[PDB]
Amino acid sequence: EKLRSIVSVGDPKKKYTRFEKIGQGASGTVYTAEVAIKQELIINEILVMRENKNPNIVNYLDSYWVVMEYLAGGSLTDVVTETCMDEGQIAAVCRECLQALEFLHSNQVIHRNIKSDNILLGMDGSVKLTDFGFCAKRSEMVGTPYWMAPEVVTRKAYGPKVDIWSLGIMAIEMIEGEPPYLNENPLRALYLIATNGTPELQNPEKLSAIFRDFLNRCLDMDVEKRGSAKELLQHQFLKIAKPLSSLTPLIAAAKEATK
Ligand SMILES: O=C(c1ccc(Cl)cc1)c1c[nH]c2ncc(-c3cnn(C4CCNCC4)c3)cc12
Repeated sequence: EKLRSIVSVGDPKKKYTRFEKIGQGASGTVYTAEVAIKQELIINEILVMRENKNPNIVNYLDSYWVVMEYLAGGSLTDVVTETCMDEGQIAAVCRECLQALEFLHSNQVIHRNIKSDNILLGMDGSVKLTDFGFCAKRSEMVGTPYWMAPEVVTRKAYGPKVDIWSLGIMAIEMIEGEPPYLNENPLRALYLIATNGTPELQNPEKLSAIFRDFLNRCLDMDVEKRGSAKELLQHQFLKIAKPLSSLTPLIAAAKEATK
């Protein structure tokens, strides 16, 4: 009823052809057509994408199925799992991510599902945020276990800074290939986030002092003492960032590895 009155009219096979099933998710099934097409909470997802238009957010085009811009570079997931990123490369991705979060938070929107799987890359090195299926001071236990802030896990009145935590977990993936406790169960991971809070790196000695600082400001247990997207954009670590072209050899490596 509300849904039909938002979505455009017509057969979703009248405007688009060459349907090649690229991915599969719990949310739906992602196809390519160049555009990308997927097939109460579904209403919230569409409206959020329409009103919050930033170059650091995957551009929403139309609905009937959802139609978006196609980012040929793939997901940050293949880069974090198949390649080794240098600190400059990690800083470049973090800066673009905080630029997406800054824009969302300022416009009073919490993402709640920040992870590498929701980071799409352009063939030019562009870093863009997607999946607003979970977006919303707040009190519902929503997200992906391994990326959830402890206050979300423990069922406390959480805010926009929960996205800063998951970004800190996403920095761990960039370093190690996986979020902390990925070997464990999603349920075991939940107990571990609540009981341990700040996760440890397997090899912190390998990181620089600024990168160790940026990580501790993303993963601070005290919400007030944890950084905001505005605060972290001016961080020392973000100054060592590389141009976004430094990410295109990473994209080339992930394509070759996942073939
Ligand atoms: O998924 C959505 C999306 C759809 C609907 C909604 Cl409401 C939100 C988001 C994409 C939107 N624009 C995209 N641009 C590129 C890709 C992409 C490139 N490569 N790949 C991979 C190929 C191998 N299998 C794993 C995925 C996926 C995916 C999307």
